[PDB]
Amino acid sequence: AVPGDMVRIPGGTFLQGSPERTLDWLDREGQAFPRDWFTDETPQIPVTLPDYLIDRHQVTVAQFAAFVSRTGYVTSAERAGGSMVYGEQYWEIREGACWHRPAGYGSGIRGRDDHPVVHISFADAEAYARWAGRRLPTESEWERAATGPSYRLWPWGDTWDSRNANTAEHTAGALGDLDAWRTWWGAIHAVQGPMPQTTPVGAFSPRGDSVDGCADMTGNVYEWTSTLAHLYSPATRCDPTIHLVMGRSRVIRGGSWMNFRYQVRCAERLYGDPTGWSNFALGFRCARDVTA
Ligand SMILES: [Ca+2]
Ligand SMILES: [Cl-]
Ligand SMILES: [Cl-]
Ligand SMILES: [Mg+2]
Repeated sequence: AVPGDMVRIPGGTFLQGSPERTLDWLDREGQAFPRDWFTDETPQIPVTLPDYLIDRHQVTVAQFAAFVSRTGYVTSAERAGGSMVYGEQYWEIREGACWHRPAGYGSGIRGRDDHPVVHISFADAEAYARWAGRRLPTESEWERAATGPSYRLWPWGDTWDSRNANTAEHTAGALGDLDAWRTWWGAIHAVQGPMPQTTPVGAFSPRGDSVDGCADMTGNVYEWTSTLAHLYSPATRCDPTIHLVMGRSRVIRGGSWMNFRYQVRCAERLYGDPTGWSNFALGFRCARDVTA
Protein backbone atom coordinates (compact mmCIF):
# COMPACT_ATOMS: atom_id res chain seq x y z
CA ALA A 1 0.00 0.00 0.00
CA VAL A 2 2.08 2.87 1.42
CA PRO A 3 5.73 2.83 0.27
CA GLY A 4 8.10 2.82 3.19
CA ASP A 5 9.73 6.05 1.93
CA MET A 6 6.50 8.05 1.87
CA VAL A 7 4.05 9.19 4.50
CA ARG A 8 0.25 9.35 4.40
CA ILE A 9 -1.17 12.85 4.88
CA PRO A 10 -4.74 12.48 6.25
CA GLY A 11 -7.56 14.02 4.23
CA GLY A 12 -9.19 17.19 5.46
CA THR A 13 -9.71 20.89 4.89
CA PHE A 14 -6.97 23.35 5.83
CA LEU A 15 -6.32 27.08 5.51
CA GLN A 16 -3.69 27.60 2.83
CA GLY A 17 -1.55 30.69 3.20
CA SER A 18 -0.69 33.16 5.89
CA PRO A 19 -2.98 35.40 7.97
CA GLU A 20 -2.76 39.18 8.21
CA ARG A 21 -1.24 39.18 11.70
CA THR A 22 1.64 37.15 10.31
CA LEU A 23 2.23 39.70 7.54
CA ASP A 24 2.01 42.49 10.12
CA TRP A 25 4.63 40.65 12.14
CA LEU A 26 6.95 40.33 9.13
CA ASP A 27 6.70 44.12 8.78
CA ARG A 28 7.69 44.64 12.41
CA GLU A 29 10.57 42.13 12.58
CA GLY A 30 12.91 44.50 10.74
CA GLN A 31 12.74 42.33 7.64
CA ALA A 32 14.16 43.98 4.53
CA PHE A 33 11.47 42.74 2.13
CA PRO A 34 8.43 45.06 2.06
CA ARG A 35 4.90 43.88 2.73
CA ASP A 36 4.16 43.21 -0.92
CA TRP A 37 6.85 40.54 -0.98
CA PHE A 38 4.61 38.37 1.24
CA THR A 39 1.10 39.28 0.10
CA ASP A 40 1.10 36.38 -2.38
CA GLU A 41 0.43 34.16 0.65
CA THR A 42 -2.83 36.00 1.22
CA PRO A 43 -5.64 35.81 1.73
CA GLN A 44 -5.88 32.45 3.45
CA ILE A 45 -8.21 30.12 1.59
CA PRO A 46 -9.99 26.89 2.54
CA VAL A 47 -8.44 24.06 0.55
CA THR A 48 -9.89 20.55 0.70
CA LEU A 49 -7.66 17.53 0.04
CA PRO A 50 -8.09 13.77 0.21
CA ASP A 51 -5.62 11.44 1.85
CA TYR A 52 -2.46 11.46 -0.26
CA LEU A 53 1.15 10.32 -0.15
CA ILE A 54 4.29 12.45 -0.04
CA ASP A 55 7.97 11.58 0.19
CA ARG A 56 9.61 11.74 3.58
CA HIS A 57 12.83 13.09 2.09
CA GLN A 58 13.95 15.15 -0.87
CA VAL A 59 15.24 13.10 -3.83
CA THR A 60 18.89 12.37 -3.20
CA VAL A 61 21.84 12.37 -5.53
CA ALA A 62 22.00 8.60 -5.15
CA GLN A 63 18.40 8.13 -6.19
CA PHE A 64 18.65 10.47 -9.16
CA ALA A 65 21.83 8.71 -10.29
CA ALA A 66 19.91 5.45 -10.33
CA PHE A 67 17.37 7.11 -12.58
CA VAL A 68 20.12 8.43 -14.85
CA SER A 69 22.04 5.14 -14.79
CA ARG A 70 19.07 3.05 -15.89
CA THR A 71 17.45 5.48 -18.39
CA GLY A 72 20.27 7.51 -19.88
CA TYR A 73 18.33 10.65 -18.97
CA VAL A 74 20.15 13.88 -19.78
CA THR A 75 19.21 16.90 -17.66
CA SER A 76 18.36 20.36 -18.91
CA ALA A 77 21.55 21.70 -17.40
CA GLU A 78 23.76 19.26 -19.22
CA ARG A 79 22.16 20.04 -22.59
CA ALA A 80 22.72 23.76 -21.93
CA GLY A 81 26.30 23.41 -20.76
CA GLY A 82 25.63 25.10 -17.45
CA SER A 83 23.36 26.04 -14.61
CA MET A 84 23.00 28.70 -11.95
CA VAL A 85 25.09 29.11 -8.80
CA TYR A 86 25.06 32.05 -6.41
CA GLY A 87 28.46 33.68 -6.72
CA GLU A 88 30.25 36.31 -4.66
CA GLN A 89 27.56 38.91 -5.45
CA TYR A 90 24.61 37.59 -7.53
CA TRP A 91 23.25 34.54 -9.30
CA GLU A 92 25.58 33.46 -12.11
CA ILE A 93 25.63 30.91 -14.89
CA ARG A 94 28.28 28.29 -14.15
CA GLU A 95 29.68 26.26 -17.04
CA GLY A 96 29.31 22.55 -16.39
CA ALA A 97 27.12 22.95 -13.35
CA CYS A 98 24.69 20.03 -13.17
CA TRP A 99 23.58 17.38 -10.70
CA HIS A 100 26.93 15.59 -10.73
CA ARG A 101 29.03 18.80 -10.98
CA PRO A 102 27.18 20.90 -8.42
CA ALA A 103 29.67 23.75 -8.55
CA GLY A 104 30.61 23.27 -12.19
CA TYR A 105 33.62 21.67 -13.79
CA GLY A 106 36.18 20.95 -11.11
CA SER A 107 33.51 19.80 -8.62
CA GLY A 108 31.84 16.46 -7.99
CA ILE A 109 29.63 14.68 -5.51
CA ARG A 110 32.58 13.59 -3.35
CA GLY A 111 30.63 11.06 -1.33
CA ARG A 112 27.69 13.38 -0.55
CA ASP A 113 25.15 11.11 -2.25
CA ASP A 114 22.66 11.26 0.64
CA HIS A 115 22.26 14.98 0.06
CA PRO A 116 19.35 16.23 -2.04
CA VAL A 117 20.06 16.39 -5.73
CA VAL A 118 20.24 19.89 -7.26
CA HIS A 119 20.44 21.58 -10.70
CA ILE A 120 17.15 19.83 -11.38
CA SER A 121 14.89 21.58 -13.86
CA PHE A 122 11.13 21.39 -13.76
CA ALA A 123 11.30 18.84 -16.58
CA ASP A 124 14.10 16.86 -14.87
CA ALA A 125 11.80 16.65 -11.85
CA GLU A 126 8.71 15.59 -13.79
CA ALA A 127 10.71 12.93 -15.63
CA TYR A 128 12.15 11.37 -12.48
CA ALA A 129 8.71 11.24 -10.83
CA ARG A 130 7.18 9.52 -13.89
CA TRP A 131 9.94 6.90 -13.90
CA ALA A 132 9.36 6.29 -10.20
CA GLY A 133 5.64 5.83 -10.79
CA ARG A 134 4.89 9.02 -8.86
CA ARG A 135 4.51 12.76 -9.51
CA LEU A 136 5.38 16.11 -8.11
CA PRO A 137 3.31 17.41 -5.22
CA THR A 138 0.96 20.30 -5.87
CA GLU A 139 1.64 23.43 -3.86
CA SER A 140 -1.39 22.67 -1.69
CA GLU A 141 -0.13 19.14 -1.01
CA TRP A 142 3.29 20.51 -0.18
CA GLU A 143 2.07 23.19 2.23
CA ARG A 144 -0.40 20.92 4.00
CA ALA A 145 2.38 18.36 4.50
CA ALA A 146 4.60 21.09 5.95
CA THR A 147 2.29 23.02 8.26
CA GLY A 148 0.12 20.19 9.55
CA PRO A 149 -3.67 20.27 9.82
CA SER A 150 -3.64 23.73 11.45
CA TYR A 151 -1.69 26.87 10.76
CA ARG A 152 1.85 27.32 11.95
CA LEU A 153 4.83 29.34 10.82
CA TRP A 154 7.37 26.48 10.63
CA PRO A 155 6.78 22.68 10.58
CA TRP A 156 7.75 22.29 14.25
CA GLY A 157 5.68 25.19 15.56
CA ASP A 158 5.75 28.96 15.86
CA THR A 159 8.97 29.36 17.86
CA TRP A 160 12.13 29.62 15.80
CA ASP A 161 15.06 27.28 16.55
CA SER A 162 18.08 27.49 14.24
CA ARG A 163 19.06 23.94 15.27
CA ASN A 164 15.98 22.38 13.65
CA ALA A 165 16.92 22.78 9.95
CA ASN A 166 19.62 23.68 7.43
CA THR A 167 19.41 27.45 7.00
CA ALA A 168 21.68 30.43 7.13
CA GLU A 169 20.39 31.13 10.65
CA HIS A 170 22.65 28.34 11.89
CA THR A 171 25.79 29.56 10.17
CA ALA A 172 25.30 33.23 11.03
CA GLY A 173 24.50 32.20 14.60
CA ALA A 174 27.77 30.25 14.73
CA LEU A 175 29.82 33.19 13.34
CA GLY A 176 28.33 35.55 15.92
CA ASP A 177 26.82 38.47 14.01
CA LEU A 178 25.56 39.28 10.57
CA ASP A 179 28.77 41.16 9.71
CA ALA A 180 30.86 37.99 10.18
CA TRP A 181 28.43 35.94 8.10
CA ARG A 182 28.79 38.34 5.17
CA THR A 183 32.56 38.33 5.51
CA TRP A 184 32.43 34.53 5.55
CA TRP A 185 30.18 34.31 2.49
CA GLY A 186 32.81 36.42 0.74
CA ALA A 187 35.81 34.32 1.66
CA ILE A 188 34.26 30.96 0.74
CA HIS A 189 32.75 32.03 -2.61
CA ALA A 190 35.93 33.77 -3.76
CA VAL A 191 36.68 30.94 -6.22
CA GLN A 192 37.91 28.79 -3.29
CA GLY A 193 35.90 25.90 -4.77
CA PRO A 194 32.63 26.57 -2.88
CA MET A 195 32.01 23.71 -0.42
CA PRO A 196 28.38 22.52 -0.79
CA GLN A 197 26.05 23.67 1.92
CA THR A 198 23.38 21.03 1.52
CA THR A 199 22.92 18.44 4.26
CA PRO A 200 21.92 14.78 4.10
CA VAL A 201 18.18 14.27 3.87
CA GLY A 202 16.70 13.60 7.29
CA ALA A 203 19.71 15.00 9.12
CA PHE A 204 17.53 17.14 11.42
CA SER A 205 14.96 14.47 12.08
CA PRO A 206 12.98 14.22 14.15
CA ARG A 207 13.14 17.72 15.70
CA GLY A 208 12.73 19.56 12.39
CA ASP A 209 10.12 17.18 10.99
CA SER A 210 6.58 18.14 10.09
CA VAL A 211 3.67 16.78 12.08
CA ASP A 212 3.03 13.99 9.57
CA GLY A 213 6.67 12.95 9.28
CA CYS A 214 8.16 14.93 6.39
CA ALA A 215 11.80 15.88 6.90
CA ASP A 216 13.58 18.98 5.61
CA MET A 217 10.39 20.82 4.63
CA THR A 218 12.43 23.83 5.83
CA GLY A 219 15.73 24.90 4.36
CA ASN A 220 18.33 22.60 2.70
CA VAL A 221 17.05 23.03 -0.89
CA TYR A 222 14.20 24.69 -2.71
CA GLU A 223 11.61 22.20 -4.03
CA TRP A 224 9.54 22.18 -7.21
CA THR A 225 5.79 21.79 -7.06
CA SER A 226 3.62 21.01 -10.05
CA THR A 227 1.49 24.09 -9.39
CA LEU A 228 1.29 26.94 -11.87
CA ALA A 229 1.81 30.30 -10.13
CA HIS A 230 -1.56 31.79 -9.27
CA LEU A 231 -3.02 34.24 -6.77
CA TYR A 232 -5.12 33.11 -3.87
CA SER A 233 -7.58 35.88 -4.85
CA PRO A 234 -7.96 38.13 -7.93
CA ALA A 235 -7.56 41.25 -5.76
CA THR A 236 -4.28 40.26 -4.07
CA ARG A 237 -1.61 42.84 -4.94
CA CYS A 238 2.11 41.98 -4.71
CA ASP A 239 5.42 43.32 -5.94
CA PRO A 240 5.21 43.71 -9.76
CA THR A 241 7.95 41.13 -10.34
CA ILE A 242 5.55 38.60 -8.78
CA HIS A 243 2.57 39.35 -11.03
CA LEU A 244 4.98 39.13 -13.97
CA VAL A 245 5.47 35.38 -13.34
CA MET A 246 1.86 34.64 -12.42
CA GLY A 247 0.41 32.07 -14.78
CA ARG A 248 3.71 30.88 -16.25
CA SER A 249 6.24 30.01 -13.54
CA ARG A 250 5.89 26.93 -11.36
CA VAL A 251 5.73 27.32 -7.58
CA ILE A 252 8.91 26.52 -5.67
CA ARG A 253 8.71 25.79 -1.96
CA GLY A 254 10.56 25.43 1.27
CA GLY A 255 13.49 27.80 1.08
CA SER A 256 17.08 26.68 1.00
CA TRP A 257 20.29 26.58 2.97
CA MET A 258 20.84 30.21 1.88
CA ASN A 259 17.68 31.63 3.47
CA PHE A 260 16.93 33.15 6.85
CA ARG A 261 13.89 32.28 8.92
CA TYR A 262 11.21 34.36 7.18
CA GLN A 263 11.87 32.86 3.75
CA VAL A 264 11.66 29.21 4.90
CA ARG A 265 8.21 29.25 6.56
CA CYS A 266 5.68 26.62 5.50
CA ALA A 267 3.56 29.17 3.63
CA GLU A 268 6.36 30.99 1.80
CA ARG A 269 5.97 30.99 -1.96
CA LEU A 270 8.77 31.17 -4.49
CA TYR A 271 8.55 30.79 -8.26
CA GLY A 272 10.69 29.27 -10.95
CA ASP A 273 10.92 29.27 -14.74
CA PRO A 274 9.91 25.74 -15.80
CA THR A 275 11.67 25.71 -19.21
CA GLY A 276 15.13 24.36 -18.47
CA TRP A 277 16.17 26.69 -15.66
CA SER A 278 17.84 25.14 -12.61
CA ASN A 279 20.22 26.13 -9.81
CA PHE A 280 22.57 24.62 -7.24
CA ALA A 281 20.05 25.03 -4.41
CA LEU A 282 16.92 23.60 -6.01
CA GLY A 283 15.73 20.02 -5.89
CA PHE A 284 12.43 18.25 -5.26
CA ARG A 285 10.57 15.35 -3.71
CA CYS A 286 7.64 13.31 -5.03
CA ALA A 287 4.03 12.62 -4.10
CA ARG A 288 1.34 10.18 -5.22
CA ASP A 289 -2.34 9.44 -4.92
CA VAL A 290 -3.13 6.61 -2.52
CA THR A 291 -4.19 4.56 -5.57
CA ALA A 292 -2.17 5.07 -8.78
CA1 LIG B 1 7.93 34.53 -1.04
CL1 LIG C 1 16.44 35.17 3.21
CL1 LIG D 1 -0.55 9.97 -8.75
MG1 LIG E 1 13.84 23.85 1.37
